[PDB]
Amino acid sequence: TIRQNYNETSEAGVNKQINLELYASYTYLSMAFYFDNTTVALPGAHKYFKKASDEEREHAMLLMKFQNQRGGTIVLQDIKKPENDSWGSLKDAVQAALALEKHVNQSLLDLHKLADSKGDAQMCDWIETHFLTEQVEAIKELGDHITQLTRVGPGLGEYTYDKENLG
Amino acid sequence: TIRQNYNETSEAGVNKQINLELYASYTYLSMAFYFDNTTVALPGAHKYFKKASDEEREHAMLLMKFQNQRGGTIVLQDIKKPENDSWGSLKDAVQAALALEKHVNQSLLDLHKLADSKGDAQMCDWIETHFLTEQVEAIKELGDHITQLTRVGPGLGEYTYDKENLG
Amino acid sequence: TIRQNYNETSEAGVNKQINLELYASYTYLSMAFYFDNTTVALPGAHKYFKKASDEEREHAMLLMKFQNQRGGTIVLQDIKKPENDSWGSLKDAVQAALALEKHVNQSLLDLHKLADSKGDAQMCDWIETHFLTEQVEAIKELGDHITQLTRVGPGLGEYTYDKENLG
Amino acid sequence: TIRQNYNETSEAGVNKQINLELYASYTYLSMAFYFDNTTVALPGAHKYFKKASDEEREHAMLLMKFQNQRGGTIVLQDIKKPENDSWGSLKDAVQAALALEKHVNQSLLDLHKLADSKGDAQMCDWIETHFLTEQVEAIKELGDHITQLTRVGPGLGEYTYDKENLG
Amino acid sequence: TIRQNYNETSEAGVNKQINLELYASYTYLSMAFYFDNTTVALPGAHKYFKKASDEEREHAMLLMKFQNQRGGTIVLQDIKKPENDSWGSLKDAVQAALALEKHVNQSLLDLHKLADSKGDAQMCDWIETHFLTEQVEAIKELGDHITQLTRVGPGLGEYTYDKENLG
Amino acid sequence: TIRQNYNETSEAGVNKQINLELYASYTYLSMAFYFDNTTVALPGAHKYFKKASDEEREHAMLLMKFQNQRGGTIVLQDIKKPENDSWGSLKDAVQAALALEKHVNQSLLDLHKLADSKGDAQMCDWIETHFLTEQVEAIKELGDHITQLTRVGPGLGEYTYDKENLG
Amino acid sequence: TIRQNYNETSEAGVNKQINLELYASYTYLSMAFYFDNTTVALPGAHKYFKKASDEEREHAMLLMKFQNQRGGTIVLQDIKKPENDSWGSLKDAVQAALALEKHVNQSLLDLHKLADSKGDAQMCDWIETHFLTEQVEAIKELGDHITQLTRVGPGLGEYTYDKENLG
Repeated sequence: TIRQNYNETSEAGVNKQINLELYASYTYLSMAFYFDNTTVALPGAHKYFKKASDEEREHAMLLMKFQNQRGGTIVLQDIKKPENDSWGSLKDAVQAALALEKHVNQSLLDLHKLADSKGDAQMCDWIETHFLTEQVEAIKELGDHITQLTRVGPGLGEYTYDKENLG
Repeated sequence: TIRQNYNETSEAGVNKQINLELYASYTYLSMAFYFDNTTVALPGAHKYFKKASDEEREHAMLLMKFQNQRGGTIVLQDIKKPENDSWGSLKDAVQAALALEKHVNQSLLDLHKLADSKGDAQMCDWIETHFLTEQVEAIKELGDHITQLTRVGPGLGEYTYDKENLG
Repeated sequence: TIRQNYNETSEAGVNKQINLELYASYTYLSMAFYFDNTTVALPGAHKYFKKASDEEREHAMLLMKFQNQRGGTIVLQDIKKPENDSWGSLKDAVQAALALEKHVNQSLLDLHKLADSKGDAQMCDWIETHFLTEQVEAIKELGDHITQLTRVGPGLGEYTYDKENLG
Repeated sequence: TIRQNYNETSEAGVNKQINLELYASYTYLSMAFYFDNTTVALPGAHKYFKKASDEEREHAMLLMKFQNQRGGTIVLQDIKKPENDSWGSLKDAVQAALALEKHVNQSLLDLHKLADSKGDAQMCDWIETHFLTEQVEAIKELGDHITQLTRVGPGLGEYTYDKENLG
Repeated sequence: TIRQNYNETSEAGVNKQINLELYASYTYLSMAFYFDNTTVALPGAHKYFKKASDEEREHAMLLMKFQNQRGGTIVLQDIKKPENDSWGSLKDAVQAALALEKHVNQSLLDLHKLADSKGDAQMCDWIETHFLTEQVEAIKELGDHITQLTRVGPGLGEYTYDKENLG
Repeated sequence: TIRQNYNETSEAGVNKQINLELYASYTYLSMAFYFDNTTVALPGAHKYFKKASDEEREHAMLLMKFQNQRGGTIVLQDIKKPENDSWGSLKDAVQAALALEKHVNQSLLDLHKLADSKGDAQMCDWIETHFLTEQVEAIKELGDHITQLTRVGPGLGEYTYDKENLG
Repeated sequence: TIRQNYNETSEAGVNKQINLELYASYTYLSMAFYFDNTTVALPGAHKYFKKASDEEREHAMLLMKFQNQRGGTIVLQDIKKPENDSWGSLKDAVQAALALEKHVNQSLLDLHKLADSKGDAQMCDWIETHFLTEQVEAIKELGDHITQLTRVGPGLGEYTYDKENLG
């Protein structure tokens, strides 16, 4: 028996977070191959969102590893398909990415609060170490991308930011 | 318009195969982190099924690429959770993997037969090139693993085959 | 006598394909040096279409090699001059290239169907191996170029895509 | 006067933890040389617990350094002899190691909770940075070893795990 | 049970092809050591047909591997001795080699047609990948050797071609 | 909008800490060039406090970065001149440095307590990660320097400690 | 307007020479793959005439470049198929090559005389620099090959000269 100071509600919250990271991974996968579609043809955004999809899947696997380390049980659920089939302009897709990452961030802060209320000091620091600052940096980066995509405008500007920044 | 000799039924079959490969990826992820649970503790199988998950996700992404190359439209669906939460012995899990890969193979052979019925010579060769022989080799490897896992037996044999072969 | 399972209609079709690959080579040669003309002055497109002309000539020579390998007789015909003397905007030229490659692709699929109907298993696989997937990738690339050339627009955008992508 | 925001109960708790880490070091030293005894003769376990003894002495020294950093005073007490003179089977010893590390983990969580109740933000973070996650990983590793030692069984299994994993 | 979409007539055909490849290996071994005989003394042909014998044994082993991969059973038969004890001139032996490889090519095309009639897409592709184009190239090479051996003529020509081309 | 879980009082406290770190930077610059004055002439202390000034300016810039990352607004104020024009003995200056760093530490602990009262888990961890332990180590080092400067005494000792330790 | 001292008759003569060089390229391609036919089987001549084809295509492209550099307009015409389908002996083919190169040389000398009659000093030097001496050296080499092919004779000599000189 390795389980120690690990509440069953914290365990359920970790299972929930696993599914949300997988959901995010699959949303970015959808975004990546939308930009690979020949009617869209933005190869930098294809690469950028494919990497984001890999990173979110890494996040899901960090949480599954944590679930095992603390002596919980991983319980998987369906991965819901992304909210959209097509994602509009490059700026639209980055705006939807920012919305998703803020939603993931709120869920991580709720998970942290839950852990804190059960006195789970190791879990709180683990979430801070691997997630909370990473999420703040990702949100800042996407916000910067949105301001730049606004500045450069549609057409030539979108092509340029795709190739010179996202690629 | 890049689409040429690409049937709408073939396109839908590719979208079905994308979902099936993702389901396989998620089943192997489940298996991998089952073997990371402290009550199972088989690190070779954890590494082996984690790589199998990565490979099936690559398979899904090859099909997404092909969908775009031929001028179809990727349509994603929910990724259903794996059939089990826990996977029993190492032999049980390899047996479950064999059954899944044979299911995926029958799906690929049906997709090949469909593409052939619509005269899609490039699609047929593409499935042969990337999938049909890879699948036969995967099934042969899994069957060999099952025979070796039967030979070495439970207990010390399972530990040994996990570490010396799968890891 | 090396000839075996090689139908005389398949042989005629290979001679036809040789001439069409040479025709394509000469159309891309025309395109390349149109963009070298001082009133056009797009050096990236000059390079890009000169390479395409070399590649189509390589294709013609692969087919002549195949004709000899199977024991047929190469019969050459006039290479018709390209359809146009000048090719308009960079987007116009890439659109004409896409139209030509789809026409070449349809001819390759007809050649494959002909071979299949005569039971020429080696010829079918040879066409799949060297041509059918290459043609799908070339058609996808040109379609992507057209979407990007539309996105970036005339003037500065055309200059930029010429230098940063086609060059 | 460097002392700042450092409670004297926190300071007394750090002194208690120093003694517990030294007690753990000395328990693992006992175990290590039990496995070096000719009637036991498990060289992998000897090396593994010798390293564990070194690491626990490092932990004690980290806490002594921290006591000095915060302007407290180190106060040493007798290091109690280990609970047993001989440690049974390899599995028996890893089970006693797991019990000990859970006791040390509970002590660390109590020390953290004490620091938190006195508003010692830096001491809380220091315990998280150096101990809490290290302790969770050590406990998971020991649990995994117990599961594998059960799987391989006595005799040849014990010999094999000792040589191939612990050593 | 790894067997899937593998017809027992296909399996019996693979066993037949194994024996034919072994028969070809043994014919080329005969030829190779005929040219090593002191009354013949053509060292280039000795090396060339020894290599051909090795390659045909490799072909047999590829087919045995395939039989196992698809879940069939290898069934071996006597390897018949070669049709002749001595092989005449160098040109004579290359002519007999050409006749043999055309017979093997017809066997491979029949095996492919059989697999195709049972819907064995993977077996058809496997034969194309490993045999059909290799066989066309081997036949072209042998035909070219016969033409050059005719051109150089008997005596000094035979000596020269043996040393400079076959060797 | 990137701002999430970032309280306006926390934001104002970060602007206060930016100014305080800049004040510390400027105090250390004053000290550094006091020790460069020909009537003082302690080159080790000049180098030591110049680096301390660089480090506190880096601290201010880390907080400016954090303000932007969380979606706050940097608001700068006057940097007040240091408390003294001349700093007495080397021991006097290290004593003045210790008092300043303890003041900065109390400011950081108050900022941490404020962020904690508003549930800002990421800010709390960020202050722990970048400041709280760095501050404890800085205070410990300064206290040690003061004890050594007392031990070595004025005159030759001050010269020696300046050159051999601070420089 | 870059055009200067470039006569319209000279421009038309350059367009005529572009077509003639392309006709030569295609004649050499025909010859090259005649020698690759299994009933001819001379690999040195295949390589030699394939390179000659590449070189004449380079010649055409040099003239296209020159047309653009001087501010003319490239106008392409049909490339007539070669005069023969089969080229007889190796000596016959080199003899046909010599006659073609002398025809091309007379065309170049006529183009030079025309440029000279219009006072086009740069064009005259350009034809001298790139063509007139290259042509004399090509004709000398072909004449030497014909004398050597006469010396070595049919049969073994033709094989030897093909391999040792042309290849």
